[PDB]
Amino acid sequence: LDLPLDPLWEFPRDRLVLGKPLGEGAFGQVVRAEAFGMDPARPDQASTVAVKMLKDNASDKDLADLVSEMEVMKLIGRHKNIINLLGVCTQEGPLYVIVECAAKGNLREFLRARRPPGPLSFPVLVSCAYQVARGMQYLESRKCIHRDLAARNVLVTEDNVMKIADFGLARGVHHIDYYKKTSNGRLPVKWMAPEALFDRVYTHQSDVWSFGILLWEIFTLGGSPYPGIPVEELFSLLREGHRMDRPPHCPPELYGLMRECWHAAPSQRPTFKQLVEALDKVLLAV
Ligand SMILES: Cc1ccc(C(=O)Nc2ccc(CN3CCN(C)CC3)c(C(F)(F)F)c2)cc1C#Cc1cnc2cccnn12
Repeated sequence: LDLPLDPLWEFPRDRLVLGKPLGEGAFGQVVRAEAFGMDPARPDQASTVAVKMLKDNASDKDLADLVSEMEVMKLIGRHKNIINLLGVCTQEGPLYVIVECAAKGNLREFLRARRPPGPLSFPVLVSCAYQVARGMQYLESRKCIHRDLAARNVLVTEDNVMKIADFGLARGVHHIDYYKKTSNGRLPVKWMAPEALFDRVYTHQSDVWSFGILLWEIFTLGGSPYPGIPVEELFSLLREGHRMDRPPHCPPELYGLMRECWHAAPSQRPTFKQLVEALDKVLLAV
């Protein structure tokens, strides 16, 4: 190891107390940790953080993936609705990528655990939707494309604030593998815009399509999209302009939003800037 030292981002690893694993990724692993003095004004002050390090039985490509990921994260910048990079540990030990801890975990499982027999009110549901749209609007302003916007990649803090993250996906040979079923049985192709799935074209508008799927997940309280459609059957359905039906207890105002995001033509889909405005109008009204 001979990784460069960026004092701006560098944090002493001895100021980290590692704890509870939060999840195994495809090249890294996220663990919960206590950090001391993340704020140099309060150097003995504890704070809860999440640390990404290399997975067990890791190769040289995995290290390059975690390094490239670290380099991208340094440029993302700070915004209330995107995961915030706090520091890194690159010197005299294993490579650590530190971000803020979102105490309530990923949005999919946050929603799934809070299904009524209720903890989730409709205006809190709109807020989750609005917050994710706000984060995405920031990403697009920084010319950043997500490629895999889903509820499972959005995190929930103790205060129910949404933070866009990116944990997946497995690599194929030369490109990302969207077809591989995740550990949690998720099929990533179900969030893919037609131009991303059929033409390998990724824009902010393809992320808009993905947002429409994420919206469906919020308003089904963590439902899996196209509830019983194998991925082979899904392709014809999409080509032929068929879209998911309005869910059991989803207001038309929000289902209409999903439909705008799923317009076959990327140019006829709204922008994240227009989605923030329409979700703010719904949130204010409710
Ligand atoms: C430790 C850690 C490290 C990294 C990341 C991470 O998400 N990195 C990230 C990488 C890239 C991108 C953007 N790209 C997308 C692809 N794209 C093609 C290029 C740009 C983004 C994004 F947020 F901007 F989207 C984030 C999250 C965590 C976490 C955590 C955490 C906190 N609480 C909990 C609780 C349970 C589980 N985890 N956890």
